[PDB]
Amino acid sequence: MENFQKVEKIGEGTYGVVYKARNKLTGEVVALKKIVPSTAIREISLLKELNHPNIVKLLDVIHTENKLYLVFEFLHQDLKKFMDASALTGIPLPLIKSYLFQLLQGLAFCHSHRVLHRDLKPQNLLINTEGAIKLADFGLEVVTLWYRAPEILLGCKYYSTAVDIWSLGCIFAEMVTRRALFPGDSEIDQLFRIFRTLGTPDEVVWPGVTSMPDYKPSFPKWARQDFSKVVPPLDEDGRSLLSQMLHYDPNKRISAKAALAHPFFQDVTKPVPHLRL
Repeated sequence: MENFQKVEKIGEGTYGVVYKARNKLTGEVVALKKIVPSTAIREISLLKELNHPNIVKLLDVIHTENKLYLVFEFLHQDLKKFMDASALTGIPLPLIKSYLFQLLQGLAFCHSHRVLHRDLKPQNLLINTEGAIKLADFGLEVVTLWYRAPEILLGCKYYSTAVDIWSLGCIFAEMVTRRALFPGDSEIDQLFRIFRTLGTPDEVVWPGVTSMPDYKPSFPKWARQDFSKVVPPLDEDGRSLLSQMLHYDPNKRISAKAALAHPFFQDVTKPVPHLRL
């Protein structure tokens, strides 16, 4: 830890502050996070071997003086900043497509190893100047509920990889319309916003939903709206994809691997974002 020189505070993560720093003898510029239970140590160690092009590289894990420091590769900025900056004209379609595709690649990889992200949002996606987008802050201030899957909000304790597909579909809709899809400010507000758009789920569309821990028979009964009203001007291929990523039943929700083969990605390319620097 006397090996690193803190250059600047670049963010406040879910677990600790994150700084841009320079490795004092070797010269690399890195992102340093300062977060210890043995379980945590073993879990984090297991994250060091989960390497993929669309997963922020965890370089080193320093367990010094009974505290934990994570050394990551350094990127350009988060997706939230980019979405905010592009808000007046919107992100070009080919770039939205590129980012979605790479995110499904990273999730297909995690999910094949039985690892879920669990908290996907624009705030933990990092981009670089070359057109890459990577998953960050996974496997470890009021936190956003906007991207949370319905089974989590209904009290399901053993949720699956499908919750990451839900969250990504929420991000996808927001990139296209330039507005949060379901901006709840409480768990019941989040649920009801989902219900008003997708219709109150019942035993027809989601077998077993009414048995879920926090499900209430008294929940208002809203009807489903069309996707043509939900994500205009998205084309039919994109809408067919998004609708499958937003199925209520987790066992019906498209998988990351199936998503990669959807026709929407037939003309996928890799454009360069219009960034800073």
